[PDB]
Amino acid sequence: HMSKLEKFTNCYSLSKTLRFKAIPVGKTQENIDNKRLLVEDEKRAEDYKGVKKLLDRYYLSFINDVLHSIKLKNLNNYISLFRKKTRTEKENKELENLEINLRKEIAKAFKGNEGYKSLFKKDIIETILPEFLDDKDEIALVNSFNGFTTAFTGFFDNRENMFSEEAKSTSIAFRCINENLTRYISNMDIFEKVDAIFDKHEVQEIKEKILNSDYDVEDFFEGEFFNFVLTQEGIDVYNAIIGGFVTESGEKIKGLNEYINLYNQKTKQKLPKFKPLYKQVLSDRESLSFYGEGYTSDEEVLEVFRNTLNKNSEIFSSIKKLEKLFKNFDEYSSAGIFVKNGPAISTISKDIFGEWNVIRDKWNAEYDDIHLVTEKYEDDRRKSFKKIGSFSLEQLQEYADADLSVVEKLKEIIIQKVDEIYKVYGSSEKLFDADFVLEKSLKKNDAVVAIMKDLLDSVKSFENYIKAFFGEGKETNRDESFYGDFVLAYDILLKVDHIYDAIRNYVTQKPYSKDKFKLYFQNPQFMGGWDKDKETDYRATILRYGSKYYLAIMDKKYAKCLQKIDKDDVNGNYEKINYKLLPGPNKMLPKVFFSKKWMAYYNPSEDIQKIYKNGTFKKGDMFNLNDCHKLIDFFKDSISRYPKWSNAYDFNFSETEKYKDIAGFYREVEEQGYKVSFESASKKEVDKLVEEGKLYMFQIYNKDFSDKSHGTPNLHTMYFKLLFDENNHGQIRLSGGAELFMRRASLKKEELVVHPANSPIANKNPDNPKKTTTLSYDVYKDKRFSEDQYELHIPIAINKCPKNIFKINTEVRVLLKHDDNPYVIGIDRGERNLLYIVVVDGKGNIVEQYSLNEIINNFNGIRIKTDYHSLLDKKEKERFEARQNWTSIENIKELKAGYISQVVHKICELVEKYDAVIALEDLNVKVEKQVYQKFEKMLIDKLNYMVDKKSNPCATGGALKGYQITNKFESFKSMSTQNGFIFYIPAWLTSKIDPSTGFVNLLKTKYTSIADSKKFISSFDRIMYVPEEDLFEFALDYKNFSRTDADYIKKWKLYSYGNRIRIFDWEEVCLTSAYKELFNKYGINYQQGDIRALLCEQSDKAFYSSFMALMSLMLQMRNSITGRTDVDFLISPVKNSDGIFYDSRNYEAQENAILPKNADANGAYNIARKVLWAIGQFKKAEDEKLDKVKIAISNKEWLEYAQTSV
RNA sequence: AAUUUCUACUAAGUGUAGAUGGAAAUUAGGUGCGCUUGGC
DNA sequence: GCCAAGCGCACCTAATTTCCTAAAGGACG
DNA sequence: CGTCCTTTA
Ligand SMILES: [Mg+2]
Ligand SMILES: [Mg+2]
Ligand code: NA
Ligand code: NA
Ligand code: NA
Repeated sequence: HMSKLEKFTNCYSLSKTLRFKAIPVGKTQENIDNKRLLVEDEKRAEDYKGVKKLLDRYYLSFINDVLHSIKLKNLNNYISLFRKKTRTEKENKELENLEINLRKEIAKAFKGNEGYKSLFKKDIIETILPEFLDDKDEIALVNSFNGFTTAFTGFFDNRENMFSEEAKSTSIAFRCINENLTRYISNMDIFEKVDAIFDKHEVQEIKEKILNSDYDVEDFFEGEFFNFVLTQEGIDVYNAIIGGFVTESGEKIKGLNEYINLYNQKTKQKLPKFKPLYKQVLSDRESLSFYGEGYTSDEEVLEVFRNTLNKNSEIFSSIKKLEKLFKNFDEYSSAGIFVKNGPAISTISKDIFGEWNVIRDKWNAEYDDIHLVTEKYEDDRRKSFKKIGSFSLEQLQEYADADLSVVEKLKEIIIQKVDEIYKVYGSSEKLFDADFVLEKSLKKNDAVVAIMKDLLDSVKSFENYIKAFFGEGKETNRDESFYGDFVLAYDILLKVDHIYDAIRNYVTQKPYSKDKFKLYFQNPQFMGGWDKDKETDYRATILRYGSKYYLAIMDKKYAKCLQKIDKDDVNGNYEKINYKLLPGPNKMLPKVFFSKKWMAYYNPSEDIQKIYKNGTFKKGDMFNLNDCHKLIDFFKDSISRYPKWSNAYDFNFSETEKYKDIAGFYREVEEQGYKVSFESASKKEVDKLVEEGKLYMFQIYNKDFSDKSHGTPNLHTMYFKLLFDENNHGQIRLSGGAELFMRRASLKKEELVVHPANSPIANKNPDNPKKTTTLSYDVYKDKRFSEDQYELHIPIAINKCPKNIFKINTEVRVLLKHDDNPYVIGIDRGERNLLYIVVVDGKGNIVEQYSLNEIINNFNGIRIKTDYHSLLDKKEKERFEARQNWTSIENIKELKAGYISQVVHKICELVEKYDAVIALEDLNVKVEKQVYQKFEKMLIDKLNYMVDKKSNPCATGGALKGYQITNKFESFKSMSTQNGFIFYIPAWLTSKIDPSTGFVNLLKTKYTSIADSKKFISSFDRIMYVPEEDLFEFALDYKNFSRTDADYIKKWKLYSYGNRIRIFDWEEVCLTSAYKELFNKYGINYQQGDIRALLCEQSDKAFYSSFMALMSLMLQMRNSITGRTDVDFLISPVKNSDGIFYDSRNYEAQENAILPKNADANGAYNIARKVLWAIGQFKKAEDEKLDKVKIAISNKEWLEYAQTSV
């Protein structure tokens, strides 16, 4: 037979972009320089972005006029049905209609206005925007695009999107109804649960400062009020209710979420918080919070820094004022110096005793002396402690051990902090002195920011320690000889708060960086397309000479200069492209044949018009197959009379009777409405056109076109050549919409790292036995960015006319059903491994297993191993430390992309080698360490058109016949748990499971009560010591425990076998010995057969807490250390059918292993097996019902699968 | 350490291997730090 | 030491939309 | 009436 892969070619179409360098040839550059086309094009890009901004001012005005005047009708019905918890399938459809009607309501409000049509035509530039604007300069900018408004076509599409009624991400209607109305209704539910919590005063504060006293806070949680929140102005008010704002004085006014969090933290509860609404499309309103003016120049920051933080500055004297205050502590009453309860006490507690909570513990101990252990008790103790407003230093002294003195320690600390400020000055006298001027800009001067930040840091650290000694403020007996002075020095120390923020907010800006700009050559529709009839209008074509391809651009004054070039019958010739496209027959045939021009020459019958004007062919409620054939016949005869087409594409249509619908005919026109060929044109004469500057010529270039290129080309190079290859029968088409850019040089060449000619360069690969390379030319780092570069972007279309049309998912289920031995590739996001791969066959035998932390490659017999796990971790640390240091933050997305491109390649190779399907975790780690989402996207992308560059283009899986084994990637939003060959399955207990028996830990073993522990110990069939094995044995029937019904075997004998890694820091624990130590601590005769009743007689709560913890470690099969690839073992407390305990460390040691080599490998293995279970589920089902099989294995089903396979 | 671009390279000497859907628009997320009020 | 709710500033990242056109139509000299 | 920009399906 064939493979399953073989059936997945020519399934659906997609577009890609091929990118190239464009290299000016001959006098092209000089002529561009003389005519000044690049300064023209660079300025146009600046002005173009300016007109878009002005256009947006109008659109936002138009959006607000409409939205401010809209009352949504379907509103109460929608909200009522949206909540109702017993929605039948009828009611779900009903709710869907009201959601549509609400979006239609908004969209019609926009599209209703007069001249809504005019918003996306030249009228808005030439007329409407000039009237709306006032500034004579802004007007002149808009007016400079008269005769160039075609250049805004795409921007106008971007703007129309905003007014779509569709449930689409860029639509205002979508943002109002699908997102903000959904969040608003969710908040109404939250408001009814949470309402009891807010006191009258808190509610009135928001009403007064947030609402202006014009509404009640309850208003914004009633349905009828949603209209208020359709505009940004309203959203901002709503979100202030939720989140509060910062006043002009800096006071943080609290919103509802703050009050919910405080209530939760006060009462140990978990009330839900409100979701804020998203922004309205195209708005930009000021924050309702006040933030002070920030510095703006390298000069001003240096001024503020030297002014306010020099030794003569006041801030400095307050520090010494405060050090003298503490140094003479004994001249002040320690009964009158107060540390406010809260974070100040936490700080002083750590500073003096080593931990934040020591003072609370000493206070709790004294409370216990009077009142002493219920939860009632601890909660009363907490409430009594939280009532205390502050602690005196004298009181603090009574908590100190006999040897420690509290007031001496405070002196010692403040001494240590002022010293550290001096240490930092010792490196900063240079930045301060009058002579100093700076070399590089602060945003790029690392050495000067580190001086500033280290001094700023040392002052902040002193400030926060000082703040602890303020107290509550209103204590009665507080020493004012200390506090009058303290408050004076502290209040000027606070000056550093605005300085610190303002300096940080400036110095951490990335410096500006210019972007490339589009070139138009004075054509508002430049290079829009390649049809020969349009060459004059677009003024751009493609030429070929030998292996080399060229972009040819006709100067505006010489639009016809190329057409006039005949073939040279003797000398050399360029091959000029001859390109014909009939684009989109479903729009192009109506367009011309029902036009004023054509209906003149050739009148359709009144019947044809009526069939078309009413849509009797569209395959809808009014579909009429006889009418569809009559219309097709009119197009056909119109086509024979339209020479521009019938001559270009000698059409060959099926007889009309054979068409089932109008698309059946349109697909024939579309498949034949495309031809590419070459004519000859005199090289001498074409080159003279470039000489005289009537033609501009660029070589279409990447490194594979170099005469020194001799290896496998890039895939994209192959795509580009195949566009013009005779063996390409339409699988890859050249598309319109090409664009040309100028990217100005961004590096200076004399500042690039150079490896000089004739001097040996070190090779970096340690496996490369050739330690050195010596070249006869210079090699420059990032050379390409040290010159101006043209780049050409060329869209292409792949499988424009697909023929293998079927539901991809269904075909996969059908092929698997009838496959004797299907291979699954299990892929797991592990703890110690970015990705882990295990391949299984149809019977679940492991065929390959390895980590993808490192990528292996081999070329010319040379191995290269790239440790990407290490590279990414290095990069994450550089980014983390740069954020904390105010230094440059390096990119990581390219490194993840480069890593994942290697992963994807390896998986495509596994898919092709083993004809295999792919099993993934159905996600429904820490964000910067994450890699899996990018890996999904790039893998799905590749499987939309999967090519092996090594294959012949025309072979299955070659560049003309790519495999399409995932559905066309529209969005993550629209994905199910199957995307062709990729199955997403529940990850539940795929890693934390014994692969050799299926045993899983279903016990709750976190310590709770002494009687709970008794119950837990009593539920085991027996506990005993096994002397012949030196093991403790725990016989259990799962049916005697809560939360158990998922397990299938039920009866297990757990043994204290082996070691475990305890985490808390980490330490190795030997179970049997730890048990023995525990029982011996308490005089338990653990040899006394069944020790169960003996264990329950213990009364010390510390026995049971220690016992439950040992039980936990025993059921902890997964044992790993953070930062250790090599300590990730899986060990079972259960014996298999032959008396053996599964230890992954047995398998990690062997080259090929029957069972998982570690816990992350175990995850990939069982993810794969959950898909094997689903393949077995397709087999039980009949073909016509295959797309109804639930591929998600239930928990109980998995425990039975995993415990029975073995 | 060269690139349409990216990642790893030097790969036998102006490059090697793999990947690469671009443009525009909208919007969201995350990290870090400061401040406010709180919890452990 | 860690953390929550909220505000602010700086930075980097990424999801989801649209187009990937020749020819009719017309404003303009 | 030719050319160049805009609008259409
Ligand atoms: Mg190559
Ligand atoms: Mg590099
Ligand atoms: Na796309
Ligand atoms: Na944001
Ligand atoms: Na943040």
